[PDB]
Amino acid sequence: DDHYELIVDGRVYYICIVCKRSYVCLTSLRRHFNIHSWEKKYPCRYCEKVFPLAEYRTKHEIHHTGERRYQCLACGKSFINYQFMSSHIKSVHSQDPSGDSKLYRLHPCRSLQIRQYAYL
DNA sequence: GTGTCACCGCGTCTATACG
DNA sequence: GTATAGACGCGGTGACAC
Ligand SMILES: [Zn+2]
Ligand SMILES: [Zn+2]
Ligand SMILES: [Zn+2]
Repeated sequence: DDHYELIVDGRVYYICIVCKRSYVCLTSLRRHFNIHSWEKKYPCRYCEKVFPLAEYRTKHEIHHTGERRYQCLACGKSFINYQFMSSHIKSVHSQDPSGDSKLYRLHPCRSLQIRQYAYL
């Protein structure tokens, strides 16, 4: 439980006492600070292998599962994550997923128990 | 030098606290 | 019912591992 604040013309920043990275949101600092702290543990439910960040465990765990939640809408081809989905659409369809319109679908996560977004 | 993926702003979910 | 906290899922780019 420590960090320090830094104020530049209005904007407040939060600096990590250990490694001194900056953060616009205290939330993000707390989440990061664990890398040092290890106050919380996020063990994989499939191997004895532990993560310092919830989300780090999640992508690891979807990986065990093989679920392919990202679907290219141009051709139906599915993918395990954003990164591979985006490489596909860019290199095969010469389009940018972040650009302007929806080129993919992100299916709800069905293969394990995580939070489920009412918009997904 | 540069292509890949770790990192963090952002937002939306759940939980506690009302009165 | 709203308010505020705490947790963490998601995108997607630029820092840095190769
Ligand atoms: Zn740090
Ligand atoms: Zn595992
Ligand atoms: Zn496609």
